[PDB]
Amino acid sequence: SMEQVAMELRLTELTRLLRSVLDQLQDKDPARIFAQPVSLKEVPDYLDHIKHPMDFATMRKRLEAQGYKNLHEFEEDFDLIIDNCMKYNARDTVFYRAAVRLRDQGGVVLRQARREVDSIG
Ligand SMILES: CC(=O)N1CCN(S(C)(=O)=O)CC1
Repeated sequence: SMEQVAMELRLTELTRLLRSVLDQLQDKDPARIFAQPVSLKEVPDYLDHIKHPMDFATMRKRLEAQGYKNLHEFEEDFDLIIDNCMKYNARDTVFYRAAVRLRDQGGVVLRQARREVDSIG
């Protein structure tokens, strides 16, 4: 049907926008602290702490799977990366401080991105 393809063309180019956003979010993580899931081999008790782990690699797989149906779902995943980190790691750790910076520096990018989405519908 002509309805699903035009729709697809939106879901597909929502995807296109969010990939752009994601690459900008990740550049705010130069040390690549959030690039990959926390190693369960290196932190075996991790899941006893964090019930919904998240990282940039995992977001990217969902992104390419066209798994984000809107910007809200995407931001939820971004938030998980930051909030997990600020619970698991103490305040005076390179980890915690890295999540604070990412959250602060990320906010303007998400600010823009929210304005583009409602714009192009
Ligand atoms: C995301 C997070 O909280 N990290 C702290 C633990 N480190 S680790 C296993 O020591 O390299 C990975 C990043």
